[PDB]
Amino acid sequence: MKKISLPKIGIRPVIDGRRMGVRESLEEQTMNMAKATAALLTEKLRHACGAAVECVISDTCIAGMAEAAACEEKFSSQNVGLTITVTPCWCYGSETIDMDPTRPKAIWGFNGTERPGAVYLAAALAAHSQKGIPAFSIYGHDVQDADDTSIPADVEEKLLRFARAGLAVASMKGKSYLSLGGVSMGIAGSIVDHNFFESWLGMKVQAVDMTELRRRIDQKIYDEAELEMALAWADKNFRYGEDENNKQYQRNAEQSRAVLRESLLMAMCIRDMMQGNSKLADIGRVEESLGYNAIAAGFQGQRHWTDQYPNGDTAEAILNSSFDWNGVREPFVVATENDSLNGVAMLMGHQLTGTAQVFADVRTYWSPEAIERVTGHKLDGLAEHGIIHLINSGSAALDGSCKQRDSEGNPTMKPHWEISQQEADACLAATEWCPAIHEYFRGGGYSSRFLTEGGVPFTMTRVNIIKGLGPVLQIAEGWSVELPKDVHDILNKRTNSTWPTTWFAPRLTGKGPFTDVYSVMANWGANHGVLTIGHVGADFITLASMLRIPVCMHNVEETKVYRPSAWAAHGMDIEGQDYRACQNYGPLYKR
Amino acid sequence: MKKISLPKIGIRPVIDGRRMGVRESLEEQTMNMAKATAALLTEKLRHACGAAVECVISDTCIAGMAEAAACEEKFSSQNVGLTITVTPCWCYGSETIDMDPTRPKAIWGFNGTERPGAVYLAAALAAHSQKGIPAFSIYGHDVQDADDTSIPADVEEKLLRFARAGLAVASMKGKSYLSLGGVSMGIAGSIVDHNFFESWLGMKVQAVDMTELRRRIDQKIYDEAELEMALAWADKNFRYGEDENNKQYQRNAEQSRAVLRESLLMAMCIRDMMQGNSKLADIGRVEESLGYNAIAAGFQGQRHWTDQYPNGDTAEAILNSSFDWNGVREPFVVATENDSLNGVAMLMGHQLTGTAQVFADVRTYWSPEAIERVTGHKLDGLAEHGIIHLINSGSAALDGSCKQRDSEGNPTMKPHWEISQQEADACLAATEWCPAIHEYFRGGGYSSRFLTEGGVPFTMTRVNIIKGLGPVLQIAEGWSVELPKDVHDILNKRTNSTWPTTWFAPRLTGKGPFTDVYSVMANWGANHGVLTIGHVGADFITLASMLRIPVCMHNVEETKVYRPSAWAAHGMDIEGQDYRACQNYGPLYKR
Amino acid sequence: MKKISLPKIGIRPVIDGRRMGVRESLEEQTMNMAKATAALLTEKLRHACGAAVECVISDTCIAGMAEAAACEEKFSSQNVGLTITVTPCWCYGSETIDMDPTRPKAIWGFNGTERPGAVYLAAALAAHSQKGIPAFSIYGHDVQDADDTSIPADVEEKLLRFARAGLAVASMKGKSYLSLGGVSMGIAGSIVDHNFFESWLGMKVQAVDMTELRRRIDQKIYDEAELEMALAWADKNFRYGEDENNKQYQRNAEQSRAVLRESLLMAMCIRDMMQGNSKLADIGRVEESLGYNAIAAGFQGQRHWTDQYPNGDTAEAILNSSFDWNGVREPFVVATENDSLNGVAMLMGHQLTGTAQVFADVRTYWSPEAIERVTGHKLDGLAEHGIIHLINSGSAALDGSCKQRDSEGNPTMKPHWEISQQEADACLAATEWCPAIHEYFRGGGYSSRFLTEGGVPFTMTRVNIIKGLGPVLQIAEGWSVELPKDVHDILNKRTNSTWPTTWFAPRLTGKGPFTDVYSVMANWGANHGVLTIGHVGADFITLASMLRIPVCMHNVEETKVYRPSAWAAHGMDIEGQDYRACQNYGPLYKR
Ligand SMILES: C[C@H](O)[C@@H](O)[C@@H](O)[C@H](O)CO
Ligand SMILES: C[C@H](O)[C@@H](O)[C@@H](O)[C@H](O)CO
Ligand SMILES: C[C@H](O)[C@@H](O)[C@@H](O)[C@H](O)CO
Ligand SMILES: [Mn+2]
Ligand SMILES: [Mn+2]
Ligand SMILES: [Mn+2]
Repeated sequence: MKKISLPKIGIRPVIDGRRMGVRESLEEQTMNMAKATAALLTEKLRHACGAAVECVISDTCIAGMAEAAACEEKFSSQNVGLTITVTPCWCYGSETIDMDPTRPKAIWGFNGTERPGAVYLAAALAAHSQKGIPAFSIYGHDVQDADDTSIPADVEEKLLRFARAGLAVASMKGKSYLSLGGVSMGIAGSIVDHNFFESWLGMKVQAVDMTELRRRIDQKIYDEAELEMALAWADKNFRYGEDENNKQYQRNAEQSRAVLRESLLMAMCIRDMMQGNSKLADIGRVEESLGYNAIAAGFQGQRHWTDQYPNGDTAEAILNSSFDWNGVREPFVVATENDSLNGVAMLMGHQLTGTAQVFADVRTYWSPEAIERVTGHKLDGLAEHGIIHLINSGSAALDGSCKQRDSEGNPTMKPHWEISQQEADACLAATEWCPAIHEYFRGGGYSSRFLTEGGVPFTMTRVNIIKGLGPVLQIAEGWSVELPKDVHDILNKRTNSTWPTTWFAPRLTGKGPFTDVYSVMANWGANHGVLTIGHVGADFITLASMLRIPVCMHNVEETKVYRPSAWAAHGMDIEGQDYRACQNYGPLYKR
Repeated sequence: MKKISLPKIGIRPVIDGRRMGVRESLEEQTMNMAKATAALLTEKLRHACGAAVECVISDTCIAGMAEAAACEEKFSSQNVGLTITVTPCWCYGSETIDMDPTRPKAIWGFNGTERPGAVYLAAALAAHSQKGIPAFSIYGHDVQDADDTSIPADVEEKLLRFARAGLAVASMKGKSYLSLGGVSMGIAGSIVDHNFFESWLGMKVQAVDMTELRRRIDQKIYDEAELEMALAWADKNFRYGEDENNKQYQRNAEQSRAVLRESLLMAMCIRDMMQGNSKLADIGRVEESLGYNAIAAGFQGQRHWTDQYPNGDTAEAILNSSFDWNGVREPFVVATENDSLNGVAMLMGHQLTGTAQVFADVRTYWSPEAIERVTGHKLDGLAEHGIIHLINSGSAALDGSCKQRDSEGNPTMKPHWEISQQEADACLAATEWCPAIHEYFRGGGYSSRFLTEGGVPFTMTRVNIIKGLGPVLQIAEGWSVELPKDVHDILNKRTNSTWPTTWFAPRLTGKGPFTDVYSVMANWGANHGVLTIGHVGADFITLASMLRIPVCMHNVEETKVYRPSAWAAHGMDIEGQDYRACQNYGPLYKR
Repeated sequence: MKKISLPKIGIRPVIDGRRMGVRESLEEQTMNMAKATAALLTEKLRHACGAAVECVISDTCIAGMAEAAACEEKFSSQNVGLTITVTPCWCYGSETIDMDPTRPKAIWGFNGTERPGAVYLAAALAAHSQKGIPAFSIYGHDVQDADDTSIPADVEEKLLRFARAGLAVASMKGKSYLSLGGVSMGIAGSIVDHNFFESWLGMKVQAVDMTELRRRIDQKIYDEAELEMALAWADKNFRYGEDENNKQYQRNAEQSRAVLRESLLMAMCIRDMMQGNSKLADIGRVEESLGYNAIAAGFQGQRHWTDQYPNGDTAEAILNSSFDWNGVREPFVVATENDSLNGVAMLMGHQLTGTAQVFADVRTYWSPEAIERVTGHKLDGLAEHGIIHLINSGSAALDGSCKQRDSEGNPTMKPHWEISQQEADACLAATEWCPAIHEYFRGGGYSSRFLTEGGVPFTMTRVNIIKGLGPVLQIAEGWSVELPKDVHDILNKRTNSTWPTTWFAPRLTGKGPFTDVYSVMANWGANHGVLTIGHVGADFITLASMLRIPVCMHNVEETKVYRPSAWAAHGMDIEGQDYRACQNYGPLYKR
């Protein structure tokens, strides 16, 4: 009922089992290590929903099987989703490691001399790899004194990266993906793969035909009082763009209201379907009040719904935003055109950062030659080598305007718990609602148009399913760029002026698909992509290794790739070790 | 007889299915794109046999399954062996793609803004990869205006490279490889693998014992009128070399004329076996008149035939040349020593270029130190880093002399439809026929000795079968070099002066087998290679990807490798993605 | 009974089968090649046990299957473990190659022009790869005259590397690994994998509970005379160290003599268990006199034996050394803590070099910042980039002190047949025997403390078993460094002053795990490693390819990797070709 038993982090203090003074002289330091680790995690980490992260420590230090078993008994009743084993000394490898085959696991060995914790680390990892249960290694660079209790910056970074990814894995487990509708215009990702969700992500799929949304609307299976409040909020805050439809299709005020009204109801009903709504019990809809336990959803839309009813532009834009008529909240994950694979990339991004995700059509690659030819401007700066036009077909999280600001005053996208109502209103003020183009969307609709501020670091990702290989992940870190007004207008009126725009410039590496901007575009595996704030490729890489999804393309620095130590046994090559290891271990949950 | 149905190219114009003016406004531009594609292909391409290429266009634009089905019906009765789907707009991915699992497929999406054809391209490719039916991508670099009907250079290159390789694939399908004889001196490639031909190339294998050649000659199963003509031509044109059998094993008793007569008969009979000959019906040999429908053949020769009858040097040299007593014609593909794997490399080279192929023994690697020691000259130019001696054991297509000339006057090898009678005669004049060395070829024979002109770009290739892996392809682009007269003679007399020579220098890259000339030699997987005119490694790489044969070695620029888009999902590494993708998809026809 | 039929090298002179002059003119040169090869091998190689290597040559030259069969019959009764086929001419590929699927095979083709041996080489190799029985290629760089009988330096290097590795393979076949005890402190390598030994190495595993060692000691199942001699030798040569034990635990006089006496007995009994001892048969203990035919062993020790009896430090240090009370001898291979995987690395190293192997705990990585912080000295030279502290928990071959000297007077470790009594005594004089720390080793013991001289080239290796992948090899060439007297003391006192130390600096490459010293440590797959004298990575790589064990990490120059030619067919990439080939061929003996 909200806070539906969030996963916890289990900390396992391991120790030398022998006495005669040995174990007893190490007891305090070992538990301190465990307490220090828990303190750091609960302080620096938050679930994507906003809640604080809880850690569970073993009742005693673990020196053998009896103690390990006791710890396991404690953890399994506490819903721990990942573990971190810590130690400042030598311990008995296989008798003390966490044997659970599915939960993400890490081992931190104190780097000391009188305290040879790193020696255990190496021995424990060897046992993990020999037994087919990969684990992450956390080894600090510089030697620490036996009395030093601080956690080095390099160790802290790895602990946080491991836990952040680990939590993402644990949070998806058991949740549903709501497929509202089916295949949208033959888009591969909208042919929802039930097995992928179940085997790789540990999720379930709930399929619902779109006539169900029509039923909730027509039969008043919604909160009527909330509707009136949503309309008041729209009236007070919505800035409307110009209608670019052919004259015969332009709707008079009354009809335009009917579209706005229905559009807001769509947002309400979809949200209610995803997480349930107790108010529905008040109106005789107890079954419907339960929801589908969905942590992500997709709305087919075209062609069947949109050829007669308002499109999902408004609903998708609002639900994916960090706010609405009820104030700021955690953004939902709703994929347009029911593209579940983009939904998955969005889910991952959200679980890792707690921020709103931008759904985008990778529409055009603008070479510097093409820019010059159509606008006369000889482009420079981040856009010097080409630019990719990212515009979703009508919706995008309003947070995407990048009107929020960080400590230093820079444009950014932040976790909902750091967004002020002022920033929420600013994002709404930077958005214009434009009527949907009638020939494509016969039932009408309202698109969210904004222009993302330039100079913002972004990470573009996409998951694709390749028959005979399985799922693969693509990553491209880059920046949004700002084009001079005149140039932006030429390009914008030539493409789709009523849709949200983000001009993207990927960081080039000079090798492979990152030789130039054209290659990044040419090697993208679908027509959609997801934008997550910042340069979080390293996080996506760690998360993918936990799920055994090969990263077929990325521009992240080799030194920043952090995966279970077993990957290294599969080769020195960052790509080869990945394809070999993933094929070896396979999906986390089955087959 | 001849022109036995050549494969056609199917062009599929795909379009957005919705009306209200949308589809009707895109119809003309879409069909124009199809027509422009057909025009370009029929104009720039020719079948290796010289015939023009025919394209079949769908009767209507394809927007969904009903239309896709109608198109398929039309194509299947027209013998189309490869398709190219073209479009200037968004279309419904899985409802419009070519589902045929075996034919090569490509998609060309117009790179426009009001015309988002590339958006469809990316979506359709994603569906191809999700459904395990890989397709090639044709995406132009620069944005074009909606009214622009020209085909950019970069788009034209990809279209031609795809079509050229796809035609090669479609042309081999259904044809036979004629194994005349069996294993020649334990040479691996002469242990003909029937499964390889059937599963990978879609061909059949016809084995014929060599006693059948003896029968055709002894029982006069050939055109007597034609033999008279061949002899006349030989007498009139053959320049003879000095005999070298220590003034003992020579033919002063006129067995020389008998050998010549038999050698030409071998050429006639082998040819008749390959494609048939209606004249044989006139003399009662109707079964023999049919031929074996062979598109390539191998003649065992040693040891069993050559220990008593004239060797195959003359027949092989003539058959592989672009001319004979009947004028210029398409060269045949006849592998010496029945090395079917070299025959396959030759087949590929011929189907891709329409030119004669040079069969060669990779005989000696000459290091610059070795050259200086034996001749005194410190070599420079292309030969500066070492040189490889390529000499087949007595035969080579006379075109190999490089006496033909291109527009700019450079020495070259051309498709038979561009070879003039003058050029054919010039090639014959550059060749000297030398008597076979008795101790090796007891039945006698005549070798074709010529020296290939220096500075000509060549591509050396070889196909090998690795148990546990399957077939692999090796490519090495380089140039023929010209050695100063004093040097050539020292090396030539020291090796095999009566055999055709080609001094080869491979382009070095500094990495792998291409670190130095010695490594190129050391990593070649057999004692034979095939030389194809020009630097056509890129075409061989595209063709190999269509047949799923891994390229284990090559020196082609990374930017020039063009394969189905699915390959990228298997990795950014050019080699790793190949081995992984080939193992995934497997042979095209079975298992 | 000693000299238990050492494997022999078979030399196969191959030749053109045709008479009438050909074969007869080549007979003498071909056999000379065979004789020259045998002469070189027997002169430059020695079995690790000290014996000279014997070569068996075929009775006649091999030109076909009848002769090949005859040769095989002769070889199989002579215990040949590897073959080298030599030839100066063209021969009949598949009819002449060695078809044995398990023995290491090489082919040396003379690089001449009148003598086209290289042409046969390439053909034979192609047959080997097509038939799934990989073979090594020996092709010289520079062309030789037909009358030249010398073996070039580059050819010599490849012949020796192949033979040395091949002998190692043949020597392990059929021998046992003695597991004295079971798992030691949960260490993965001590959970002995019977299948690994049987399938990959072709060895057997003999398990013996440690109570058996207790029984031999208590029931006097050993040579009483010898013990008297061992004690005399110890009394006269052992230099003792400061007792670091807490005073209440310091044992003195009587007890100390008892610990020494038992420690030496452990060495004797373990040795007797490995190779048998006839003297035991004299005393009526016949079953025990046989031994277990063990070529390598591991002693569990902790926790169960050491919690009550003297530890294995002294036994392990003596047995792994090249000398003891009986003079210099071949060192034994005894793994501490029964770490069989380190035992295997030691076995390989010893079989390849014939020298003593150093067992080590990869204890600490000292970054330059860490060094500076704790000692004040800013470091340069080999130690400039960081250093790795290698210290085994109490024992190490005394040879490890590097008190032996080579021709040039440099510190080194030599094959026992080159070690003089003077050097043996020098190593013992550089060692101090220190009492074991009571809380860890309650039964007592004596550790061998010495400091390895700096500037000596070393090769650190490790074998690990990765579930789902199989065994993998790790290599890291580097040098031991010498730290200034003041710095060494700070670090040594801070760690474990009573244990043998080796400061190691790995050669950096700038790529992968060899970017910096930290990465070398962080990517080591266990807490143990083996040190072999010199830079023998190339030998380890060749040996591994013969056993199909992928090398997951190494810093050897790409030009020095020598593997069967079939590896190249699996790719140009040194790593990718390896994983692909190893997966293809699998273990040498089964499954
Ligand atoms: C309006 C078009 O149908 C639009 O919906 C498509 O371009 C859509 O983005 C497919 O991804
Ligand atoms: C004359 C020799 O037998 C010659 O035929 C061989 O070298 C042949 O080239 C094998 O490839
Ligand atoms: C004394 C310790 O138990 C010591 O034996 C361990 O560090 C051992 O080296 C494990 O590898
Ligand atoms: Mn879209
Ligand atoms: Mn040949
Ligand atoms: Mn140890």
